[PDB]
Amino acid sequence: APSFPFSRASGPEPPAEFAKLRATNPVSQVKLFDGSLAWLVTKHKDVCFVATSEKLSKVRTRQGFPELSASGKQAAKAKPTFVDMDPPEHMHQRSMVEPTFTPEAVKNLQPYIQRTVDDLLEQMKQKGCANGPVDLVKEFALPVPSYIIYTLLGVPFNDLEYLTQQNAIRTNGSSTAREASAANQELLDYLAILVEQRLVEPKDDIISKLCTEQVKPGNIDKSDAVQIAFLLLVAGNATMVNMIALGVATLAQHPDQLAQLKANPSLAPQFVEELCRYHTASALAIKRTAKEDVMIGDKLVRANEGIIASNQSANRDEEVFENPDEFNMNRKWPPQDPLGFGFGDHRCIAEHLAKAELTTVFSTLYQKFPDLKVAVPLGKINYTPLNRDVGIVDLPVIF
Ligand code: HEM
Repeated sequence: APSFPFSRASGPEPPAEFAKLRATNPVSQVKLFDGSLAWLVTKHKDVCFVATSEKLSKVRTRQGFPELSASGKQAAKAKPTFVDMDPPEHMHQRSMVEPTFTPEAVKNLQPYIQRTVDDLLEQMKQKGCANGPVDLVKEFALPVPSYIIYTLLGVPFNDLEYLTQQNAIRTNGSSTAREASAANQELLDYLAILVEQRLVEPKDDIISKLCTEQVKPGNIDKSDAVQIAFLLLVAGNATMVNMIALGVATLAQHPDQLAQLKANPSLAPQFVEELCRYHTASALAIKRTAKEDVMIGDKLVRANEGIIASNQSANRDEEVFENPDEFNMNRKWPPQDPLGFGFGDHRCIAEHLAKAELTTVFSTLYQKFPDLKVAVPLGKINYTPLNRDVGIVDLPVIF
């Protein structure tokens, strides 16, 4: 049994193991950091099965749950939020914050998403690059998702810049464990104050909705509200930042497609669809433990055994996506859903918001800066460590 997680084949590539497994051993056992074994599912059909099977559980207190790191095992001891719940607890809590994320709500949020992106681009423009390249991540990829989620949660405008930086410290590879935890606790402390404030004078934000609709009636307590808000903040922010950076690098990598997008920003939606399939920046989030024996392919997964379903591998499944390793914004899509945002009841609560943010970014970025260029050889791009989810740490650009 090979050690898992696997390392990316290269900066922008998925682990080399997946293609081989899909072809010769689609359901196999891997060895986790603690020596425990877990089942790795690599084919699209099987990943979808794992994502929806009622015989599987997301509860982390079940022995056999596939924790991939030492820190992961420790976090599993805290009270859980809906991300780690099974029905009926799952939807009971998730439905408390879903309203803001519905397709309809996101459609109505479009003008706000657009102005947020416009303002950040204008700021990046006036900041210019006369004295050299600027870091697209720091100046744009990071603040876009950050300002939007913080604003939705209820953070006032003047606190956005500082809070965006602190949340980034949580996941920056450079941060020491102390700095990372300090930033973590600080954000939690801050949200605690927001909850107290909104309980007294509710405003138009997620935190206020939680306070008025759930805390006051006694459905959840103040700390629960803080944790739910915290989950919404940290769940996908870093992923969003990476997706934006990865999108820019990919366009640089394939000049012809950037030409097409520039000539027709209306292609943004399809470019984003291909991007979320090709670059599956969240690939270790579909995990379960079998509540009872379950057969998957030619294997029997016994009760209490763990399962990791790779949506990254599923997104490269040649049986579903023709020429899977080819990035093609004009790809002819099959009826099967690409899995960048997961599948089933737990499917990313912010999928529509995330896609709206990316679509807005890629339908505007090159309109603002038609000559935007990565200021370093693409082969020199600073990607996230190979033993982590795909992403980009910094991206120098000129325009
Ligand atoms: C492009 C960026 C994003 C990607 C690629 C992404 C991907 C995912 C994936 C793979 C999952 C697992 C779904 C499953 O269990 O099947 C997920 C869950 C989740 N995501 Fe995202 N996400 C993104 C952005 C966001 C944002 C912006 C937020 C917060 C506003 C967010 C909040 C969540 C939450 C709370 C969950 C847990 C949902 C549940 O278990 O019910 N995501 N996301």
